[PDB]
Amino acid sequence: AKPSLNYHTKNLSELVSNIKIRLLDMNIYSEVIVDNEDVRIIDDLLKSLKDSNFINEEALPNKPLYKIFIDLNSEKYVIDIYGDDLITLYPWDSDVRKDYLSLKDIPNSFKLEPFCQYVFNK
Repeated sequence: AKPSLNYHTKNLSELVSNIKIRLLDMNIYSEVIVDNEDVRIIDDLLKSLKDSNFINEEALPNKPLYKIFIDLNSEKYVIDIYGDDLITLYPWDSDVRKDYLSLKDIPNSFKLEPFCQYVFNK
C-alpha cells in the first residue's frame, strides 16, 4: 500500500542469511575490525526489529558518531550511528534513499551506539 520504510533492511536481512564488520570513529577517523565473537550483533539486531522501528526521512546532524561497514560476499552495506538510538542503513554505493530506524524499544544488548564504544574500548 505504501512506499516501504524498510526497503534496504529487508535486503540486507536476506543477505545476512558470513559477514565482516568494520567500525569507523567519525570524530577521530580511526578504524577497527569487529571480532568474530561480536559480529553476531547484526543478525541479533535485524531479528529483533519490529516494523514500528522504521521511521520516515529526517534532517540529520552534520555527521554520525560512528559508521558500520558490513562486508558481505559481493555486497557492502553501511549503517550510520547517530544520537538517541537513531541509525540509517543503506547499500554502500547507493544512498539516495536511506532506511531510517529508531532503536529505542529494541533489547539493550543490540543497541548500536554503546556497542560501538565497546568494540573500541576492547
